[PDB]
Amino acid sequence: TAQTVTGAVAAAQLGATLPHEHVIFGYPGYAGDVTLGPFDHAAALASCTETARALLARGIQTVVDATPNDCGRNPAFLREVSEATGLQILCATGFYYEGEGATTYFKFRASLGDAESEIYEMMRTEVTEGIAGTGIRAGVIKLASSRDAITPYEQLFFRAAARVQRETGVPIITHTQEGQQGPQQAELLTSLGADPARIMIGHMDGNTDPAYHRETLRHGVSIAFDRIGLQGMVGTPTDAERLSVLTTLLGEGYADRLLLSHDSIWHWLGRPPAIPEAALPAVKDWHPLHISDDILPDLRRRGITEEQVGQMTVGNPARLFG
Amino acid sequence: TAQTVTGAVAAAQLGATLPHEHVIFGYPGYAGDVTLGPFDHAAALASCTETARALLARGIQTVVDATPNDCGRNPAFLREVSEATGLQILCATGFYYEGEGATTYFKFRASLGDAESEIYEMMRTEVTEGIAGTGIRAGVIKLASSRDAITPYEQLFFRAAARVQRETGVPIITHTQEGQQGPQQAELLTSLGADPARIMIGHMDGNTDPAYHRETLRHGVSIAFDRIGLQGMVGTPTDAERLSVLTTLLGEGYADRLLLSHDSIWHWLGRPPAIPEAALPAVKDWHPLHISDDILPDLRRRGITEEQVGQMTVGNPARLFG
Ligand SMILES: [Zn+2]
Ligand SMILES: [Zn+2]
Ligand SMILES: [Zn+2]
Ligand SMILES: [Zn+2]
Repeated sequence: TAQTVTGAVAAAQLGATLPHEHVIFGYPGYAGDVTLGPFDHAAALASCTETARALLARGIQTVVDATPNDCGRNPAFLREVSEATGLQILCATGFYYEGEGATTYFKFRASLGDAESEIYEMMRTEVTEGIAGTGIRAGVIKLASSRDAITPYEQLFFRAAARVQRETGVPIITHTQEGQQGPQQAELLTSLGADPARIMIGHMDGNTDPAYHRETLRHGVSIAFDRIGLQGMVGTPTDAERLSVLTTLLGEGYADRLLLSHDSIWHWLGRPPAIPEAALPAVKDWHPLHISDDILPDLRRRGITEEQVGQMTVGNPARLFG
Repeated sequence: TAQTVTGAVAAAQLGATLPHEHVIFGYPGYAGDVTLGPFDHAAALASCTETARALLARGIQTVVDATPNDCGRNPAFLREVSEATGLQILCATGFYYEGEGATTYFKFRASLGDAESEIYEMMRTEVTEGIAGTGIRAGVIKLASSRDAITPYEQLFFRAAARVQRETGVPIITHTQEGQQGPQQAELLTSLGADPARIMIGHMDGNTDPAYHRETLRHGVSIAFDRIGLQGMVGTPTDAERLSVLTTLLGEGYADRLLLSHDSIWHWLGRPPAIPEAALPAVKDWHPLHISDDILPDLRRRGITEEQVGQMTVGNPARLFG
């Protein structure tokens, strides 16, 4: 049973799923720019429902919204987008990595007490009871680490998460910064007793060395090439490079542990970002319709079977989030 | 004319003022802990109005709320507390220092464009038009720097502020981290054309070397001993030490450029902080009634005249914020 923003749905009902996307997203601090960067709800609702309908048209029935608690997460809004289109959306519980999250609060709590237990309580409540007194439960726990290490701050969340996972069985999806720490996250979470069949190490497409992936897959966890379409930003590689590594892994029988997504942001919070035309190519295909329209057909063209595509897009998510 | 959350008030109406306090405050990230750390509005309103009334009983008619945009600032709430008690409250516009603020957003904007102009637009609008479409205007601009330097991130705000100051005349109050950068802030703001008679370098009581203060006062700016009562936390000195430096400066005729406050937080956002009894003495007198009840009477006992006390508590704020 997967927990979505509109209630629990049987794993069989999940269908084709995009395991890591962002309906709305805001970098910490966006709320302080509310005067000139307010949230136009009607505009957002219209834009997001349109994208939701575009996904449903492509066979995608479920989206896992990976937005951390400190990056604009809004379950009520997600629920609104879901009830208006029929698109199933799971939301998360967790904080972003130390490098970009709103870290002051829990760094403070950690100095005056047991932040881990507090973080554990938050996650447990949001997963089993609800978020902000809305009854909307998180369907996944979101974890994130920095590029050079899983910082002590971040480890507070990893430890709390592993515990909620053991006692709830809820799935865990993560963020790896600039193609590193995938093996470490997997090692850390599994050593803490977390179920490797309910863990998805994200942004693994950020590294182009298959050895890095296999070394992460060794832990039994699933890995996600979830920034397909984002070619150039934040150090990411090109899709050509992503598919090269992905086909190699598929050729080594890893289909059952590979997932695909875009890490797209349907509607930004704060003032709309100014995209310099020099970065236009890098974000050209960075939208939720890219995998369906270009990627899957391309994989088939290069030899990937329909069974493997079904495995990555339906089989894997049904098991990981169902 | 001073701009408060309930409208403009003549400088003569300001009266005894606490130039740096926090009705509500939350460390960035507190919003992500909304499930277990929600804002109990009625409780907050009751507690804050009670403190407001306690201040009015002591002759204090005005409070300058220094809460940055990214630390829980809520003008509507402040307005509510003001209309319910008659206590005049000015609110601010600005972001916290890089060390503890929600810096991700504007650091991002600064990489894709001219963050300074954007920060300038925000401040200008909030000071001259209103905040979040409420009509409530900021009566002061809040600036903050780190301990080892005024970082490039922070300088974006200093530059934008100096510009709004020149064209609006609005006052500027600041945050200095761990007793440093006072001279630099004053130097920087004055070199940018900002009116030194409308600048108040805060947390100057964080340094116990009078040379440091005089060296800051050289710029014609006013300085605030605004953490009176906080003895031990975040590196702060004891009040005995604060008053030693303060009496020395008063003995050197600086009364017209010295202000007093507590940097208190009436109601915390997020889960109530857990105060280890070991820190009980350090925060014992860290509340808004400390200066009125213990400090001013003590100054008088040690030779400070009533004229000087009136200068610091009424004369100075009328000029700086009026
Ligand atoms: Zn991520
Ligand atoms: Zn993401
Ligand atoms: Zn401060
Ligand atoms: Zn303060």
